[PDB]
Amino acid sequence: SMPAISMPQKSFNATAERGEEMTFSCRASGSPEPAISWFRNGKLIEENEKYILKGSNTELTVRNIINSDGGPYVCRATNKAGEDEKQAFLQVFVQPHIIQLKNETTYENGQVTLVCDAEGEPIPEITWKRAVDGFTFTEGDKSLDGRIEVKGQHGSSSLHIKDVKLSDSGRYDCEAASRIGGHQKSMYLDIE
Ligand SMILES: *[C@@H]1O[C@H](CO)[C@@H](O)[C@H](O)[C@H]1NC(C)=O
Ligand SMILES: *[C@@H]1O[C@H](CO)[C@@H](O)[C@H](O)[C@H]1NC(C)=O
Repeated sequence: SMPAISMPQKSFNATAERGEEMTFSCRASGSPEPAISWFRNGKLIEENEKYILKGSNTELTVRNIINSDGGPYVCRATNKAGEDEKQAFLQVFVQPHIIQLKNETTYENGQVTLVCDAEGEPIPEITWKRAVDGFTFTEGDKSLDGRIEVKGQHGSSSLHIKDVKLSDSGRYDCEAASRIGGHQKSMYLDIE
Protein backbone atom coordinates (compact mmCIF):
# COMPACT_ATOMS: atom_id res chain seq x y z
CA SER A 1 0.00 0.00 0.00
CA MET A 2 1.30 3.48 -0.70
CA PRO A 3 3.06 5.30 2.20
CA ALA A 4 0.89 7.81 4.07
CA ILE A 5 2.56 10.44 6.24
CA SER A 6 1.37 11.66 9.61
CA MET A 7 2.71 14.67 11.52
CA PRO A 8 1.83 15.85 15.03
CA GLN A 9 3.09 19.38 14.29
CA LYS A 10 3.81 20.90 10.87
CA SER A 11 4.56 24.57 11.61
CA PHE A 12 7.16 25.63 14.13
CA ASN A 13 8.47 28.86 15.66
CA ALA A 14 11.94 29.55 16.98
CA THR A 15 14.00 32.60 17.88
CA ALA A 16 17.37 33.14 16.22
CA GLU A 17 20.75 33.11 17.97
CA ARG A 18 19.49 31.75 21.29
CA GLY A 19 21.04 28.30 20.88
CA GLU A 20 17.52 26.89 20.47
CA GLU A 21 16.66 23.65 18.73
CA MET A 22 13.44 22.14 17.39
CA THR A 23 12.38 18.64 16.40
CA PHE A 24 10.22 17.83 13.39
CA SER A 25 8.64 14.40 13.21
CA CYS A 26 7.41 12.37 10.30
CA ARG A 27 5.85 8.92 10.45
CA ALA A 28 4.18 6.97 7.69
CA SER A 29 1.82 4.02 7.39
CA GLY A 30 2.29 1.48 4.61
CA SER A 31 3.45 -1.95 3.44
CA PRO A 32 6.22 -2.55 3.03
CA GLU A 33 7.46 -0.32 5.87
CA PRO A 34 8.00 3.10 4.28
CA ALA A 35 11.53 4.52 4.46
CA ILE A 36 11.65 8.08 5.85
CA SER A 37 14.10 10.74 4.68
CA TRP A 38 14.39 14.52 5.05
CA PHE A 39 15.34 17.19 2.54
CA ARG A 40 16.25 20.83 2.77
CA ASN A 41 16.55 22.91 -0.37
CA GLY A 42 16.16 19.70 -2.35
CA LYS A 43 19.18 18.02 -0.81
CA LEU A 44 19.20 15.06 1.58
CA ILE A 45 19.82 16.00 5.18
CA GLU A 46 22.82 14.12 6.59
CA GLU A 47 23.41 13.79 10.31
CA ASN A 48 25.96 15.99 12.01
CA GLU A 49 26.23 18.49 14.84
CA LYS A 50 23.53 20.76 13.37
CA TYR A 51 21.08 18.07 12.27
CA ILE A 52 20.30 15.13 14.52
CA LEU A 53 18.32 12.19 13.11
CA LYS A 54 16.70 9.58 15.37
CA GLY A 55 14.13 6.80 15.19
CA SER A 56 15.00 5.58 11.71
CA ASN A 57 14.80 9.15 10.39
CA THR A 58 11.35 9.77 11.89
CA GLU A 59 12.69 12.62 14.03
CA LEU A 60 14.74 15.56 12.78
CA THR A 61 16.29 17.95 15.29
CA VAL A 62 17.71 21.24 14.07
CA ARG A 63 20.14 22.71 16.65
CA ASN A 64 21.48 26.21 17.33
CA ILE A 65 18.74 27.80 15.28
CA ILE A 66 19.75 30.90 13.33
CA ASN A 67 17.83 32.98 10.77
CA SER A 68 19.10 30.98 7.82
CA ASP A 69 17.37 27.87 9.25
CA GLY A 70 13.99 29.43 8.45
CA GLY A 71 11.77 27.78 5.85
CA PRO A 72 10.52 24.40 4.50
CA TYR A 73 11.89 21.03 5.51
CA VAL A 74 10.54 18.20 3.43
CA CYS A 75 9.72 14.74 4.74
CA ARG A 76 9.70 11.99 2.12
CA ALA A 77 8.35 8.47 2.70
CA THR A 78 8.83 5.77 0.07
CA ASN A 79 8.25 2.05 -0.48
CA LYS A 80 7.87 -0.12 -3.61
CA ALA A 81 4.23 0.98 -3.96
CA GLY A 82 4.92 4.69 -4.24
CA GLU A 83 5.82 7.79 -2.26
CA ASP A 84 4.28 10.56 -0.19
CA GLU A 85 5.81 13.97 0.68
CA LYS A 86 4.88 16.56 3.29
CA GLN A 87 6.56 19.74 4.52
CA ALA A 88 7.31 20.99 7.99
CA PHE A 89 7.96 24.74 8.12
CA LEU A 90 10.12 26.75 10.55
CA GLN A 91 9.52 30.47 11.16
CA VAL A 92 12.56 32.04 12.84
CA PHE A 93 12.02 35.22 14.83
CA VAL A 94 14.70 37.84 15.56
CA GLN A 95 14.75 39.76 18.84
CA PRO A 96 14.93 43.53 18.65
CA HIS A 97 18.37 45.06 18.20
CA ILE A 98 19.01 48.78 17.86
CA ILE A 99 21.38 49.33 14.95
CA GLN A 100 21.49 53.13 14.86
CA LEU A 101 21.36 55.67 17.72
CA LYS A 102 23.79 58.59 17.20
CA ASN A 103 24.73 61.45 19.50
CA GLU A 104 23.49 64.85 18.39
CA THR A 105 24.37 68.52 18.88
CA THR A 106 22.53 71.70 18.03
CA TYR A 107 22.47 75.30 19.27
CA GLU A 108 20.09 77.04 21.65
CA ASN A 109 16.92 78.15 19.85
CA GLY A 110 17.57 75.61 17.11
CA GLN A 111 16.00 72.36 15.95
CA VAL A 112 17.16 68.79 16.36
CA THR A 113 16.16 65.30 15.30
CA LEU A 114 17.13 62.23 17.28
CA VAL A 115 16.97 59.09 15.16
CA CYS A 116 16.72 55.49 16.39
CA ASP A 117 16.68 52.52 14.00
CA ALA A 118 16.13 48.89 14.94
CA GLU A 119 15.98 45.43 13.38
CA GLY A 120 13.75 42.60 14.52
CA GLU A 121 11.12 40.10 13.50
CA PRO A 122 8.41 41.11 14.40
CA ILE A 123 9.31 44.71 13.64
CA PRO A 124 9.93 46.38 17.07
CA GLU A 125 8.01 49.38 18.43
CA ILE A 126 10.24 52.29 19.45
CA THR A 127 9.86 54.30 22.64
CA TRP A 128 11.97 57.26 23.76
CA LYS A 129 12.84 58.07 27.35
CA ARG A 130 14.27 61.34 28.68
CA ALA A 131 16.91 60.47 31.28
CA VAL A 132 16.73 63.53 33.51
CA ASP A 133 13.09 62.99 34.49
CA GLY A 134 12.36 59.54 33.06
CA PHE A 135 9.62 60.92 30.85
CA THR A 136 8.60 58.57 28.04
CA PHE A 137 7.54 59.33 24.45
CA THR A 138 5.82 56.92 22.01
CA GLU A 139 3.75 57.36 18.84
CA GLY A 140 2.70 60.08 18.04
CA ASP A 141 3.26 61.70 21.45
CA LYS A 142 4.34 65.30 21.93
CA SER A 143 5.51 67.50 24.80
CA LEU A 144 3.18 69.67 26.90
CA ASP A 145 4.87 72.72 25.39
CA GLY A 146 4.57 71.32 21.85
CA ARG A 147 8.33 71.55 21.24
CA ILE A 148 8.99 67.79 21.19
CA GLU A 149 7.33 65.30 18.82
CA VAL A 150 7.85 61.59 18.04
CA LYS A 151 7.24 60.23 14.53
CA GLY A 152 8.06 56.68 13.53
CA GLN A 153 7.24 53.66 11.40
CA HIS A 154 8.70 50.29 10.46
CA GLY A 155 11.04 49.93 13.43
CA SER A 156 12.45 53.41 13.05
CA SER A 157 11.66 56.54 15.03
CA SER A 158 12.62 60.23 15.02
CA LEU A 159 12.37 62.42 18.11
CA HIS A 160 12.18 66.03 16.95
CA ILE A 161 12.80 69.02 19.24
CA LYS A 162 11.96 72.54 18.03
CA ASP A 163 13.46 75.64 19.66
CA VAL A 164 16.02 73.77 21.70
CA LYS A 165 16.78 74.93 25.25
CA LEU A 166 19.95 74.46 27.24
CA SER A 167 18.00 72.22 29.58
CA ASP A 168 17.14 69.84 26.71
CA SER A 169 20.77 68.62 26.83
CA GLY A 170 21.56 65.24 28.36
CA ARG A 171 20.83 61.53 27.92
CA TYR A 172 17.99 60.14 25.83
CA ASP A 173 17.27 56.41 25.54
CA CYS A 174 15.72 54.53 22.64
CA GLU A 175 13.80 51.43 23.58
CA ALA A 176 12.94 48.94 20.82
CA ALA A 177 10.47 46.28 21.92
CA SER A 178 8.48 43.39 20.48
CA ARG A 179 6.71 40.41 21.99
CA ILE A 180 10.10 38.67 21.74
CA GLY A 181 11.82 41.07 24.11
CA GLY A 182 13.59 44.41 24.01
CA HIS A 183 16.81 46.31 23.47
CA GLN A 184 17.65 49.74 24.93
CA LYS A 185 20.48 52.11 23.94
CA SER A 186 21.43 55.62 24.99
CA MET A 187 22.68 58.74 23.22
CA TYR A 188 23.57 62.20 24.35
CA LEU A 189 22.12 65.46 23.09
CA ASP A 190 24.49 68.35 23.47
CA ILE A 191 23.06 71.86 23.29
CA GLU A 192 26.17 73.99 22.96
C1 LIG B 1 4.12 31.04 15.70
O1 LIG B 1 4.06 32.44 15.88
C2 LIG B 1 2.97 33.02 15.20
C3 LIG B 1 3.10 34.54 15.17
O2 LIG B 1 3.11 35.07 16.47
C4 LIG B 1 1.67 32.53 15.84
O3 LIG B 1 0.57 33.13 15.18
C5 LIG B 1 1.59 31.02 15.69
O4 LIG B 1 0.43 30.50 16.32
C6 LIG B 1 2.86 30.40 16.29
N1 LIG B 1 2.86 28.96 16.11
C7 LIG B 1 2.92 28.15 17.16
C8 LIG B 1 3.88 28.50 18.25
O5 LIG B 1 2.22 27.15 17.25
C1 LIG C 1 28.12 60.15 22.53
O1 LIG C 1 28.69 60.30 23.83
C2 LIG C 1 30.09 60.53 23.90
C3 LIG C 1 30.47 61.94 23.43
O2 LIG C 1 31.70 62.37 23.98
C4 LIG C 1 30.87 59.42 23.18
O3 LIG C 1 31.74 58.75 24.08
C5 LIG C 1 29.93 58.42 22.53
O4 LIG C 1 30.64 57.51 21.72
C6 LIG C 1 28.92 59.17 21.68
N1 LIG C 1 28.06 58.24 20.97
C7 LIG C 1 28.24 58.05 19.67
C8 LIG C 1 27.44 56.97 19.01
O5 LIG C 1 29.04 58.73 19.01
